[PDB]
Amino acid sequence: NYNQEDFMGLDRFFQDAVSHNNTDANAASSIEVEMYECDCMYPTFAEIARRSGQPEIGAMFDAIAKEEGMHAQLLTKLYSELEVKDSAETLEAKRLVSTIESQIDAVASDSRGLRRALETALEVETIESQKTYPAFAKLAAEQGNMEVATAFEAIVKSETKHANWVKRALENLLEVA
Ligand SMILES: [Fe+3]
Ligand SMILES: [Fe+3]
Repeated sequence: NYNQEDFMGLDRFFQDAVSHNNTDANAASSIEVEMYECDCMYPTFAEIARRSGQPEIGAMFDAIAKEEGMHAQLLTKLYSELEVKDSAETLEAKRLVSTIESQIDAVASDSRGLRRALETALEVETIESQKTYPAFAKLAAEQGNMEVATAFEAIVKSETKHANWVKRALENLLEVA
Protein backbone atom coordinates (compact mmCIF):
# COMPACT_ATOMS: atom_id res chain seq x y z
CA ASN A 1 0.00 0.00 0.00
CA TYR A 2 2.03 2.97 -1.37
CA ASN A 3 1.16 6.70 -0.79
CA GLN A 4 3.13 9.59 -2.32
CA GLU A 5 5.36 11.41 0.08
CA ASP A 6 4.69 15.10 0.78
CA PHE A 7 6.25 17.84 -1.35
CA MET A 8 9.91 18.40 -0.41
CA GLY A 9 9.59 16.04 2.59
CA LEU A 10 8.19 18.93 4.65
CA ASP A 11 6.13 16.51 6.73
CA ARG A 12 9.39 15.11 8.21
CA PHE A 13 9.87 18.33 10.15
CA PHE A 14 7.32 16.98 12.64
CA GLN A 15 9.03 15.39 15.65
CA ASP A 16 7.18 13.62 18.46
CA ALA A 17 8.40 13.42 22.06
CA VAL A 18 9.22 9.85 23.06
CA SER A 19 7.23 7.96 25.65
CA HIS A 20 9.08 6.47 28.71
CA ASN A 21 8.14 4.86 31.97
CA ASN A 22 9.61 7.72 33.97
CA THR A 23 8.28 11.30 33.96
CA ASP A 24 11.94 12.74 34.11
CA ALA A 25 12.67 11.07 30.87
CA ASN A 26 9.35 12.29 29.33
CA ALA A 27 10.37 15.78 30.47
CA ALA A 28 13.80 15.43 28.88
CA SER A 29 12.22 14.30 25.60
CA SER A 30 9.72 17.14 25.72
CA ILE A 31 12.44 19.73 26.34
CA GLU A 32 14.38 18.38 23.38
CA VAL A 33 11.44 18.57 20.98
CA GLU A 34 10.11 21.87 22.18
CA MET A 35 13.55 23.46 21.81
CA TYR A 36 13.85 22.01 18.31
CA GLU A 37 10.53 23.59 17.48
CA CYS A 38 11.56 26.90 19.04
CA ASP A 39 15.13 26.99 17.55
CA CYS A 40 14.74 25.23 14.24
CA MET A 41 11.32 24.12 13.00
CA TYR A 42 9.12 27.20 13.50
CA PRO A 43 11.83 29.75 12.48
CA THR A 44 12.20 27.83 9.19
CA PHE A 45 8.41 27.84 8.67
CA ALA A 46 8.46 31.59 9.41
CA GLU A 47 11.09 32.17 6.71
CA ILE A 48 9.12 30.03 4.20
CA ALA A 49 6.08 32.24 5.01
CA ARG A 50 8.05 35.54 4.55
CA ARG A 51 9.65 34.37 1.32
CA SER A 52 6.20 33.33 0.07
CA GLY A 53 4.91 36.83 0.57
CA GLN A 54 2.98 36.00 3.71
CA PRO A 55 4.61 38.08 6.46
CA GLU A 56 1.57 37.94 8.84
CA ILE A 57 1.71 34.10 8.82
CA GLY A 58 5.53 34.43 9.30
CA ALA A 59 4.89 36.55 12.43
CA MET A 60 2.50 33.83 13.73
CA PHE A 61 5.16 31.18 13.39
CA ASP A 62 7.73 33.46 15.13
CA ALA A 63 5.21 33.95 18.02
CA ILE A 64 4.57 30.21 18.27
CA ALA A 65 8.30 29.50 18.28
CA LYS A 66 8.78 31.74 21.35
CA GLU A 67 5.99 29.84 23.12
CA GLU A 68 7.61 26.48 22.37
CA GLY A 69 10.69 27.77 24.20
CA MET A 70 8.43 28.81 27.11
CA HIS A 71 7.18 25.21 27.32
CA ALA A 72 10.77 23.92 27.42
CA GLN A 73 11.80 26.47 30.02
CA LEU A 74 8.87 25.56 32.30
CA LEU A 75 10.09 21.95 32.30
CA THR A 76 13.78 22.90 32.69
CA LYS A 77 12.84 24.93 35.80
CA LEU A 78 11.29 21.81 37.26
CA TYR A 79 14.29 19.61 36.27
CA SER A 80 17.22 21.95 36.92
CA GLU A 81 19.98 19.35 36.45
CA LEU A 82 18.77 17.49 33.41
CA GLU A 83 21.20 17.08 30.58
CA VAL A 84 19.21 17.08 27.26
CA LYS A 85 20.90 15.86 24.10
CA ASP A 86 19.51 15.65 20.64
CA SER A 87 18.49 12.11 19.62
CA ALA A 88 19.35 10.65 16.19
CA GLU A 89 15.84 11.65 15.02
CA THR A 90 16.27 15.31 16.10
CA LEU A 91 19.66 15.45 14.48
CA GLU A 92 18.12 14.12 11.21
CA ALA A 93 15.38 16.73 11.45
CA LYS A 94 17.94 19.46 11.90
CA ARG A 95 19.71 18.20 8.77
CA LEU A 96 16.42 18.39 6.84
CA VAL A 97 16.00 21.96 8.19
CA SER A 98 19.37 22.82 6.77
CA THR A 99 18.63 21.30 3.36
CA ILE A 100 15.34 23.22 3.08
CA GLU A 101 17.07 26.45 4.16
CA SER A 102 19.52 25.92 1.27
CA GLN A 103 16.58 25.66 -1.15
CA ILE A 104 14.37 28.19 0.56
CA ASP A 105 13.63 30.35 -2.49
CA ALA A 106 12.44 27.33 -4.49
CA VAL A 107 10.36 25.97 -1.61
CA ALA A 108 8.68 29.39 -1.11
CA SER A 109 8.04 30.05 -4.83
CA ASP A 110 5.88 27.00 -5.01
CA SER A 111 2.49 27.52 -3.33
CA ARG A 112 2.84 24.06 -1.75
CA GLY A 113 5.84 25.11 0.37
CA LEU A 114 3.82 27.27 2.78
CA ARG A 115 0.74 25.03 2.55
CA ARG A 116 2.74 21.97 3.58
CA ALA A 117 4.57 23.91 6.28
CA LEU A 118 1.18 24.94 7.80
CA GLU A 119 -0.16 21.38 7.47
CA THR A 120 2.94 20.01 9.20
CA ALA A 121 2.56 22.60 12.00
CA LEU A 122 -1.08 21.47 12.33
CA GLU A 123 0.04 17.82 12.44
CA VAL A 124 2.45 18.38 15.37
CA GLU A 125 0.15 20.69 17.28
CA THR A 126 -2.67 18.12 16.91
CA ILE A 127 -0.48 15.12 18.03
CA GLU A 128 1.11 17.02 20.89
CA SER A 129 -2.09 18.61 22.19
CA GLN A 130 -4.37 15.58 21.76
CA LYS A 131 -2.06 12.60 22.38
CA THR A 132 1.49 13.12 23.56
CA TYR A 133 1.21 15.76 26.25
CA PRO A 134 -2.07 14.43 27.69
CA ALA A 135 -0.34 11.04 28.07
CA PHE A 136 2.67 12.71 29.81
CA ALA A 137 0.36 14.69 32.12
CA LYS A 138 -1.58 11.53 33.01
CA LEU A 139 1.55 9.57 33.86
CA ALA A 140 3.01 12.43 35.88
CA ALA A 141 -0.14 12.55 37.99
CA GLU A 142 -0.11 8.75 38.44
CA GLN A 143 3.47 9.02 39.72
CA GLY A 144 2.58 11.64 42.27
CA ASN A 145 4.44 14.42 40.44
CA MET A 146 1.81 17.09 40.77
CA GLU A 147 3.98 20.02 39.73
CA VAL A 148 5.05 18.28 36.53
CA ALA A 149 1.52 17.06 35.78
CA THR A 150 0.24 20.68 36.14
CA ALA A 151 3.05 21.85 33.81
CA PHE A 152 2.12 19.29 31.18
CA GLU A 153 -1.55 20.32 31.51
CA ALA A 154 -0.56 23.93 30.80
CA ILE A 155 1.48 22.82 27.78
CA VAL A 156 -1.56 20.88 26.52
CA LYS A 157 -3.66 24.07 26.68
CA SER A 158 -0.96 26.04 24.90
CA GLU A 159 -0.44 23.54 22.10
CA THR A 160 -4.25 23.45 21.64
CA LYS A 161 -4.22 27.21 21.13
CA HIS A 162 -1.40 26.84 18.58
CA ALA A 163 -3.47 24.27 16.69
CA ASN A 164 -6.33 26.77 16.54
CA TRP A 165 -4.02 29.58 15.34
CA VAL A 166 -2.63 27.33 12.64
CA LYS A 167 -6.07 26.18 11.43
CA ARG A 168 -7.31 29.81 11.16
CA ALA A 169 -4.11 30.71 9.26
CA LEU A 170 -4.50 27.79 6.89
CA GLU A 171 -8.16 28.80 6.27
CA ASN A 172 -6.90 32.32 5.41
CA LEU A 173 -4.09 31.26 3.23
CA LEU A 174 -6.23 29.11 1.06
CA GLU A 175 -9.16 31.77 0.68
CA VAL A 176 -8.36 34.31 -2.16
CA ALA A 177 -10.57 37.52 -2.75
FE1 LIG B 1 5.42 22.11 20.83
FE1 LIG C 1 2.99 24.35 19.68
